[PDB]
Amino acid sequence: QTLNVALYEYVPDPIRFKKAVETEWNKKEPNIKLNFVDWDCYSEDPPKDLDVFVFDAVYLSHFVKEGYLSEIPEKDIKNKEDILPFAMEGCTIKGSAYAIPQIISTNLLFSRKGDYDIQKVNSVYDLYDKLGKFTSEDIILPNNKGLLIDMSGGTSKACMYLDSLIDTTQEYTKFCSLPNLNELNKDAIESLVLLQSMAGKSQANYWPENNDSYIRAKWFINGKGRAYIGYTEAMSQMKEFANDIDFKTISLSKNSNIPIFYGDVVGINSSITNSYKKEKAIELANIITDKNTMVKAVSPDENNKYPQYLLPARRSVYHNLGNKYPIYGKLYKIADNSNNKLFRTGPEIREWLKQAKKIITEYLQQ
Ligand SMILES: Cc1ncc(C[n+]2csc(CCO)c2C)c(N)n1
Ligand SMILES: [Mg+2]
Ligand SMILES: [Mg+2]
Repeated sequence: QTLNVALYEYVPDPIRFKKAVETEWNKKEPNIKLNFVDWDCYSEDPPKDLDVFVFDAVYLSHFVKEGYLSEIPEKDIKNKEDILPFAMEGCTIKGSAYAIPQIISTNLLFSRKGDYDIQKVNSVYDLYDKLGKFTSEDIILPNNKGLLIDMSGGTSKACMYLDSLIDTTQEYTKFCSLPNLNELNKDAIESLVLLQSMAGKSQANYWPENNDSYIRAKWFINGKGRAYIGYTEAMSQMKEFANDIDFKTISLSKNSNIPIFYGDVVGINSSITNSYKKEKAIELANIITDKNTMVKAVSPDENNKYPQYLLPARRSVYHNLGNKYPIYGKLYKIADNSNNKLFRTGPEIREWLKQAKKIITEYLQQ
């Protein structure tokens, strides 16, 4: 007896997640084996035999439209009120939940403690007035000069453009219809141009030969650059120096930030029609998203002395972690603001991204 399950693997330590899930699942279903698949939502739709899987909510509309996801009755969501509303709502279409949020994520502006100028920035335009252009092609920035930021990914940049549109238009949208790439919003794309100019084009588009996803976080701690924009989980590689840094969200426009968060959310395959198996999958989905699993997945363990610093979607996890790791107290203040929105895109995202990768990149190459 078996379930095929994919966890979200773009995290500092997916092994800690696997062990946490295995441990909590085994306590409840000692006679059902978990088959852990490496499945990549960014590359392809879920196979019919993938029973339970964690995916980026940008694909939610697509997955629901194609009918890949079973509805999850609200009574089948354990401790539902402990979940951050914007995240649960982001998983809810026309009154029905189609996923349970597990992780949320957003880019932060990181600055060094004592750098009051940077910490008072509200937007990338404020940041630019402070940093100016980095006009070198050096991948390695000078000490305390320039912006560290990873703009190497095609998909990431397209997503940044969407985020930029929302801050520029000052309207949150789920992009049921995705933007026209023949007529780019000049202001919104200007924000990406500015970011790249503060970083230098070479450093902005750099991917390291050793595939270290957090290399810029280490450079930053070592004194390279004036400021660093990256995800909260970058602090997982900052060691004790995480305590010597400040962080905040900033707007991609000259207007007030609409704080957009990626959601990594757990769905259950609609191909499951056997009600017993269906019950087991709903149980697994809750275990993947419950408090104890998240605490174990995120905290240090025998092989890892620092937290992952991923943002949970449950209040209770922050409370538990915040006693032991005070940075989580600060992260909670960012995570719990009622004006937070989950990053959603329409059903046709895959084709749009294909075209957008090329269009946004070539624009930024000028
Ligand atoms: C914890 C976490 N961090 C970042 C993202 C967003 N994200 C990660 S990889 C990628 C593009 C393809 O690699 C995007 C958009 C997320 N969903 N979850
Ligand atoms: Mg691929
Ligand atoms: Mg924003």
